[PDB]
Amino acid sequence: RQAITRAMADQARTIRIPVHMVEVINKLARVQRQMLQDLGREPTPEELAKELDMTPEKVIEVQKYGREPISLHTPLGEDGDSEFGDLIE
DNA sequence: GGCGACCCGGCGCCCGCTACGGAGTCAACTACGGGTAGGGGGTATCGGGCAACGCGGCACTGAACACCGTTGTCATGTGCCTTG
Repeated sequence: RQAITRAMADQARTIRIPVHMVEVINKLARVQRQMLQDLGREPTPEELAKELDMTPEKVIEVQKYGREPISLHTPLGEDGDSEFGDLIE
């Protein structure tokens, strides 16, 4: 499990995330999932911040850092021929 | 045992442009240890603002000469009157 999780942290995401940011983001994600499961509603950012014990600015920071790129070579969907990489200047 | 079908894969394409919708995603943890990165603290080095001098144009110094220009000046020449 150690080797597998190290590999997932260090080689899964297109934009590399440090291992301890990786555990921070997965911790906040799983606990937020628990918040949704308990309260049955999207938790407010301040409540999440206190649950994580960090301040809201770190919450927003890791939330924004925990994304993944979208591929240009995808159909635009407006038309089959068109692709996303041919619409951004 | 090369022919033979047939079989199968395997591939290759599948009119033109504009113009025309949106979007966005399920499964660890903590301990250490370093190294860097930032913070303020303090310090040597470079840059911007004022006083003394030098010029430079012209300007005054007119003073001292020069340039016409003027009415000073005049010993010396025409015109009338008196006498040979």
